[PDB]
Amino acid sequence: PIVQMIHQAISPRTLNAWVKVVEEKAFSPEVIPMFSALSEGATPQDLNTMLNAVGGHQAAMQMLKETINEEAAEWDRLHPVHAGPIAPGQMREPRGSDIAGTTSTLQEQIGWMTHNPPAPVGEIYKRWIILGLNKIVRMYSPTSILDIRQGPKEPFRDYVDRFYKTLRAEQASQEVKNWMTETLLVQNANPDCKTILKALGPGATLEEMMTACQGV
Amino acid sequence: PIVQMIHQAISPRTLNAWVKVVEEKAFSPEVIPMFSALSEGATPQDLNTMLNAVGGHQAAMQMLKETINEEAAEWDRLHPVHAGPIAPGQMREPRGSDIAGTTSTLQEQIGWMTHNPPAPVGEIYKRWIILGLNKIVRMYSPTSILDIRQGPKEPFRDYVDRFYKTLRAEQASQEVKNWMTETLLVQNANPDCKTILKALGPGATLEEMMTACQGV
Amino acid sequence: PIVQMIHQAISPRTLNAWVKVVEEKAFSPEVIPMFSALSEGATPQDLNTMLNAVGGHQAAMQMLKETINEEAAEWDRLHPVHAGPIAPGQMREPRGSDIAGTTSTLQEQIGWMTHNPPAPVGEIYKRWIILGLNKIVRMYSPTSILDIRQGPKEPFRDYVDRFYKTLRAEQASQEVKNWMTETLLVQNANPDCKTILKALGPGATLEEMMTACQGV
Amino acid sequence: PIVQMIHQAISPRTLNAWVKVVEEKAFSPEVIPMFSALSEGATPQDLNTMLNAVGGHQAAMQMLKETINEEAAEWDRLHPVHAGPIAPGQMREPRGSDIAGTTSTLQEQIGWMTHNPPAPVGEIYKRWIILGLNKIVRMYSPTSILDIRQGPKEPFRDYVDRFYKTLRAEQASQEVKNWMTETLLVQNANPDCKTILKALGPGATLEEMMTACQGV
Amino acid sequence: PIVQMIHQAISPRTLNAWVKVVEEKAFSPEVIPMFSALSEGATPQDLNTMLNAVGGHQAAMQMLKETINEEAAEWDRLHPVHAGPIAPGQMREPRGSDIAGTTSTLQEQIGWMTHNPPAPVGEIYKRWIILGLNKIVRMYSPTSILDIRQGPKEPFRDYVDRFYKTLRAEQASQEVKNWMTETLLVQNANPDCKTILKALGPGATLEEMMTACQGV
Amino acid sequence: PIVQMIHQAISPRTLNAWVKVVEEKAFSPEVIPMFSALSEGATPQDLNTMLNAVGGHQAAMQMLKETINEEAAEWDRLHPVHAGPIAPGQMREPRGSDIAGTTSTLQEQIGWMTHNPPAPVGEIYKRWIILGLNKIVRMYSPTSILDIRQGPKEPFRDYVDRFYKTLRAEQASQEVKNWMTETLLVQNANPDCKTILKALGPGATLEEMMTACQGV
Ligand SMILES: [Cl-]
Ligand SMILES: [Cl-]
Ligand SMILES: [Cl-]
Ligand SMILES: [Cl-]
Ligand SMILES: [Cl-]
Ligand SMILES: [Cl-]
Ligand SMILES: [Cl-]
Ligand SMILES: [Cl-]
Ligand SMILES: [Cl-]
Ligand SMILES: [Cl-]
Ligand SMILES: [Cl-]
Ligand SMILES: [Cl-]
Ligand SMILES: [Cl-]
Ligand SMILES: [Cl-]
Ligand SMILES: [Cl-]
Ligand SMILES: [Cl-]
Ligand SMILES: [Cl-]
Ligand SMILES: [Cl-]
Ligand SMILES: [Cl-]
Ligand SMILES: [Cl-]
Ligand SMILES: [Cl-]
Ligand SMILES: [Cl-]
Ligand SMILES: [Cl-]
Ligand SMILES: [Cl-]
Ligand SMILES: [Cl-]
Ligand SMILES: [Cl-]
Ligand SMILES: [Cl-]
Ligand SMILES: [Cl-]
Ligand SMILES: [Cl-]
Ligand SMILES: [Cl-]
Ligand SMILES: [Cl-]
Ligand SMILES: [Cl-]
Ligand SMILES: [Cl-]
Ligand SMILES: [Cl-]
Ligand SMILES: [Cl-]
Ligand SMILES: [Cl-]
Ligand SMILES: [Cl-]
Ligand SMILES: [Cl-]
Ligand SMILES: [Cl-]
Ligand SMILES: [Cl-]
Ligand SMILES: [Cl-]
Ligand SMILES: [Cl-]
Ligand SMILES: [Cl-]
Ligand SMILES: [Cl-]
Ligand SMILES: [Cl-]
Ligand SMILES: [Cl-]
Ligand SMILES: [Cl-]
Ligand SMILES: [Cl-]
Ligand SMILES: [Cl-]
Ligand SMILES: [Cl-]
Ligand SMILES: [Cl-]
Ligand SMILES: [Cl-]
Ligand SMILES: [Cl-]
Ligand SMILES: [Cl-]
Repeated sequence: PIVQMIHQAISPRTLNAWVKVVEEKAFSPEVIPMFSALSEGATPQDLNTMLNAVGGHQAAMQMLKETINEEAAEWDRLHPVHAGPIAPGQMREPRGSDIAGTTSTLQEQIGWMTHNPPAPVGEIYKRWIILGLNKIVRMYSPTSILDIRQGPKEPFRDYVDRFYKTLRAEQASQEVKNWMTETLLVQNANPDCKTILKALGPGATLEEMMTACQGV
Repeated sequence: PIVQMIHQAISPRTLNAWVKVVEEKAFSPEVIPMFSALSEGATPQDLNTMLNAVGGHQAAMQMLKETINEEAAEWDRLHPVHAGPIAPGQMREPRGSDIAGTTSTLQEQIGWMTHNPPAPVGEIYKRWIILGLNKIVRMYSPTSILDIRQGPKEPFRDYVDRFYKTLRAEQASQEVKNWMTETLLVQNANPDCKTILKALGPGATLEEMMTACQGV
Repeated sequence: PIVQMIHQAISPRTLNAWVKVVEEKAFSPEVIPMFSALSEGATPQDLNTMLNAVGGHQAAMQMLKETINEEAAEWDRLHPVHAGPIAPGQMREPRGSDIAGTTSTLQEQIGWMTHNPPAPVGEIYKRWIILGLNKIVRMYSPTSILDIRQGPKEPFRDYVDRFYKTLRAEQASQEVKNWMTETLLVQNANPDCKTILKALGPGATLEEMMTACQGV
Repeated sequence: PIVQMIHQAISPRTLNAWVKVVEEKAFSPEVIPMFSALSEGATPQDLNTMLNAVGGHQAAMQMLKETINEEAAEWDRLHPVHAGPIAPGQMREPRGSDIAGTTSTLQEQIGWMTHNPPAPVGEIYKRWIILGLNKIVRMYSPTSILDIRQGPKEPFRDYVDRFYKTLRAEQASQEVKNWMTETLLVQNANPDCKTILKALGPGATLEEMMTACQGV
Repeated sequence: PIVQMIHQAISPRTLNAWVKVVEEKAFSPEVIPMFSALSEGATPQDLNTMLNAVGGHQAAMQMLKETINEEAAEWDRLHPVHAGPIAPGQMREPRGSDIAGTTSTLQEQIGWMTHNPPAPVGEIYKRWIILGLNKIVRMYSPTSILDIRQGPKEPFRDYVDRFYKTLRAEQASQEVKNWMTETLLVQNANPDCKTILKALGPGATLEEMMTACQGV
Repeated sequence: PIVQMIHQAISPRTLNAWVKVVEEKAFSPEVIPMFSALSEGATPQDLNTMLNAVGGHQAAMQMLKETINEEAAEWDRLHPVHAGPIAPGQMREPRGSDIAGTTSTLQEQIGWMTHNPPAPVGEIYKRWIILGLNKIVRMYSPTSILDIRQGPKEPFRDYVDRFYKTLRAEQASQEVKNWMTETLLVQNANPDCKTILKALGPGATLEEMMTACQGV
């Protein structure tokens, strides 16, 4: 990575940690925060190191390439390159492939990120990676939010854990997710809790809802 | 985090430690000191990293969002924003959402925390998180302090461990907790210890109480 | 902690280490050196972090509060506060509760410890903690030094291990402990070793005593 | 290694990590990113340390020597040495064997890498190592890309994992690999998925292909 | 410890390492190098931390106190204290108990060790500890060097391992140990190897001796 | 060690790593690179720490002393000491025993290694250690290179692993090892592979040889 702003290599355990996360948790939503955490201040080189260190899941890793390539092609389109000699003390304008690390050196990656003002190719690439990871998570989710329904003997707290887990891996803006909580959570609770929660009122908190069906 | 005052990312093992605590201990009271310890000097980014790294317990994690959102809305209310261009060498006035990390950059978070005088959004956000964690702990507590009663064969020391554990997860100011120790501890001890402890006197220490029922 | 003299947070593994010690070894005497080691240069915040990180043993942890509170009340008594505005470049006079961390900030704790001359609230609080830990160790000791007696087939070396372990958790000044070694160790050895050791002389070393009953 | 640019030895755990990778994963493709990661900024000494630390697999490790020796001989050919005394504040022109570490000191390796402009023998040697590792990976691959065929009951996602894993260890330029995905992936899917995917169109994404055979 | 020369506390893992060594290996000779390694640059405080962290083996740990106390009393005898006020920028003359850490502060320990010229109380105390550890090792050794005799079917290499292990824990100057190797090693080898080794000559190396009885 | 050039003690885990290598791998050839890696920049003190930390294998460790002593005696012979007072800002001429650490201080070891120009006693001692380790490895090797012969059903790749492992622990200059590969490898392959490899030609690569007997 680069940290306050001097360069270092990705640490054995930063890397090892990332691999064990992909081994154990596969593509659960918490993989992405974990990724962003382990990749804080990372160069494209460091970012590629993390992705390529994953053996197995090559279907998903290949989808991640396709996504990265789309974002790179879009970048090139939005940022058309200008020809000419690059002056002294200046950098070339980074292409999509320079950002993804495939056609830039570590030195150029350091040159862009440390520049005044910075050309933050680490953060621009990390965006595209996470963008593509969100697709993989959403795709590899087993369940649909419509099918989470409280069982007759199920403690309310467990149903809420199922619901909000399944909700975490859905393709929905916050407004669409707001509506699912607004509509489905109370609707698809079992007849006992369902009637209890309907009596609380339309603007009731989760804490209030969850404590309402505590003895239930 | 930020430490004496230069910025660094959350360490693999700081993060890993937090996750294992939420895995193993779920929401036992000692989770919160552990949290404050692992989050010493953390930015909102770092704070969000810790919370989002938790997969599972999404009922609780969702309650934590609701709490955070209430505190943010309250902040906005108490701190109404003033319009205008922000001058050179100055920051914008942070909103509730900038503090919670959702609408501020890492750079702005560093800008506020390092400023002269500082705008300590890390500590302001960490307050709200812990505030909301205390609710979760209190809610997820299995037992009520009224139901801790010494068994006829139970060594006094074990009863005190049950009592003060259950007391740790109660919604009570220190004065209310003072009263529970004052009243219930000796009251709900078994007839043998109960009479022993009544003979010691109303201002007797725990050490004195516990040693009084040692051979008992 | 603070170390040569700049501030840092308690490390994940410093903390984790402390917890595992309280998990595994409970309140064996070596807990206190371990504590002092893990708390070298700690602020009251750091000290509280360590104590509150312990879940379980709340009987003991509550005794530790009572002790801390007595020492704090005594401090307040010995150091009565003087009213007035605190001048520029100066600190307020720390109370008992500021030392214990409950009514002081991390900044004020750093302000006192780094001052010229220093107001070492970390070391003053660490004293009270260890003071109270010694009570817990002495209390939770299973055996009394009077009851350690060498068995007829017991190798002398094992009896000495029992003796000096039990001696380690006794409430005795060095002079009282000197006397126990002087009197009891040789007295309560078995008839064979007992007569052997009596023949060595009153000023004989442990090495000499232990090697005297080696073939015995 | 050398890092921003001062020298350090390879860390116990950097090394240990490399060994465990060669123990566990043998010569799976992800060994090479892992290698490049663990060898970021490494001197030839550090590079040799990593290779020689491997016991077992001496067939492969011997192939790696042969490859290294070919690249070194080629270097010598392309860079013929010029005789004369080396002036003050100057280095000798590195041979193939100086780059591979066998006939250069650690000091000379530091002298070349830190020079203005640098003579990056670490990166030149790391190239040859990876070059030779790619041969070993390609050689030790069990399966050929032509033989990956979806089974009648096989979920499409698993077939894609087999395909792109086997593709990762093939001797093929990106254009040749492009063609295999273009041709074989859809061709060698089972009759159900095969007809589904043919109906999508020739320019369909993996995501689209994989979701097309999700219920299939 | 103190390291190039600024003070730090003993690390969690430095300490943990020491404890695990005393747990696993008890008092095997390699404990002392391990000790010296883990105590490089340690203050008396740090040294005491290591010794007191050991629970169990209190017979041995008590012998270590007696030894330390003898060395301290001897120091006081050789270095009689001179009365008077200590001048500005000067230290008091350290007593035996100041060196052992019992009557000196951490600050005074830092004051002596960093002084110009230094008063190396860490190294003076570490001497006495190791002095006393050597007694414990020698005492707790199960076997005597006279009783190591090669068995009729025993490979020579195993007998040499027994011999030189037992030799490592003997009270003997290098000259006395030289003589044991000179005399006993070849004498107490079995009749086959014994006659072989006698034929080699009186000045034969271990390598020569060990390879002489390789097929034997 | 000493690193860019300031002194530090050997780390707990550097040491622990070395011990575990000698525990697990005994004296396999990869022990020596591992050693050189773990001893990069080590003082004689640090070097002795590593060797003495090994309990068990005292036959081998004693051979290592004999070797070290021969190299030290040779050094003394080649470097005869010159009498006189050592001037200000100058060091004494190091003897064999000063290099091996037995008659020099840590300070003098730092004085020699940091001097202008340096007297690299760490590297001079590390040479002798490795010199002696190579003898131990060669001695403790179970098999002779003449006895590695491919079995009738043995995959060629496994035979090459046996061959080049056994070759790694032989006393042979590169020219002698070149000849063994030149002669024995193809000679002692089984009749099928033997005839295949003879048809390839005298200058055929290992890769070519190994792929030639892949289907075989
Ligand atoms: Cl690391
Ligand atoms: Cl790894
Ligand atoms: Cl994986
Ligand atoms: Cl998944
Ligand atoms: Cl790759
Ligand atoms: Cl795969
Ligand atoms: Cl450029
Ligand atoms: Cl941008
Ligand atoms: Cl579900
Ligand atoms: Cl870390
Ligand atoms: Cl983690
Ligand atoms: Cl969890
Ligand atoms: Cl819980
Ligand atoms: Cl998230
Ligand atoms: Cl959940
Ligand atoms: Cl701003
Ligand atoms: Cl505030
Ligand atoms: Cl209970
Ligand atoms: Cl840590
Ligand atoms: Cl922890
Ligand atoms: Cl506990
Ligand atoms: Cl206990
Ligand atoms: Cl707390
Ligand atoms: Cl408890
Ligand atoms: Cl103040
Ligand atoms: Cl005081
Ligand atoms: Cl006992
Ligand atoms: Cl390390
Ligand atoms: Cl290792
Ligand atoms: Cl291996
Ligand atoms: Cl393989
Ligand atoms: Cl090697
Ligand atoms: Cl092998
Ligand atoms: Cl040169
Ligand atoms: Cl080049
Ligand atoms: Cl396959
Ligand atoms: Cl540590
Ligand atoms: Cl520990
Ligand atoms: Cl122990
Ligand atoms: Cl022992
Ligand atoms: Cl102690
Ligand atoms: Cl004991
Ligand atoms: Cl003084
Ligand atoms: Cl001295
Ligand atoms: Cl034996
Ligand atoms: Cl370490
Ligand atoms: Cl160790
Ligand atoms: Cl061993
Ligand atoms: Cl071996
Ligand atoms: Cl030793
Ligand atoms: Cl041995
Ligand atoms: Cl000198
Ligand atoms: Cl030399
Ligand atoms: Cl073999």
